[PDB]
Amino acid sequence: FKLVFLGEQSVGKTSLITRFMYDSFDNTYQATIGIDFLSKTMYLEDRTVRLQLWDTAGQERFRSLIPSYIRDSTVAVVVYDITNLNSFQQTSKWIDDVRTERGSDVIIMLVGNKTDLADKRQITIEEGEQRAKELSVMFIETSAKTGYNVKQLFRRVASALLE
Ligand SMILES: Nc1nc2c(ncn2[C@@H]2O[C@H](COP(=O)(O)OP(=O)(O)O)[C@@H](O)[C@H]2O)c(=O)[nH]1
Ligand SMILES: [Mg+2]
Repeated sequence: FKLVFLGEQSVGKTSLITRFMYDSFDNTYQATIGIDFLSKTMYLEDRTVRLQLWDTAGQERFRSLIPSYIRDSTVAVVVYDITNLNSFQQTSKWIDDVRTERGSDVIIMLVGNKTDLADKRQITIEEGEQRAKELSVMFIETSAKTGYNVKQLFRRVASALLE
């Protein structure tokens, strides 16, 4: 169970990890490409599974190494920001990367984060669901700030691993 978070800078990759792990949320920045992995044991389907969470850098000068991390990861979490059109379009790039340096022997979860910022939404939930189905990957919308669906994200991907 190795989960790698991918997506453009500031979609909220770290916040989602931080939310799931310590159930907290900080609104300041963390330019991330440092101190690289977190672990946690979680309950599900009558058992326990320990997950390994990998946090990566979406902003450029640091995508030269990411490939390896993707290659030996069992789950790729591709995140975008529902209020940022560019972050959504770029998910094709990240998804392309995963399959290219990993085959089809992988589980991919597309995540539309920051649902709390409704008055700034640029991508509807239907458009996200439709894109996930067209590319044959999983989909879920979240909010690291409110905690919305954060646990459902991990339970679902974890469930996908056991199945
Ligand atoms: N409103 C809102 N802000 C968020 C959410 N998740 C992250 N952020 C904010 O977006 C900025 C970037 O988040 P960060 O986790 O560093 O993004 P990363 O670069 O993808 O890891 C920070 O200022 C966060 O506080 C969310 O669900 N809702
Ligand atoms: Mg980060």
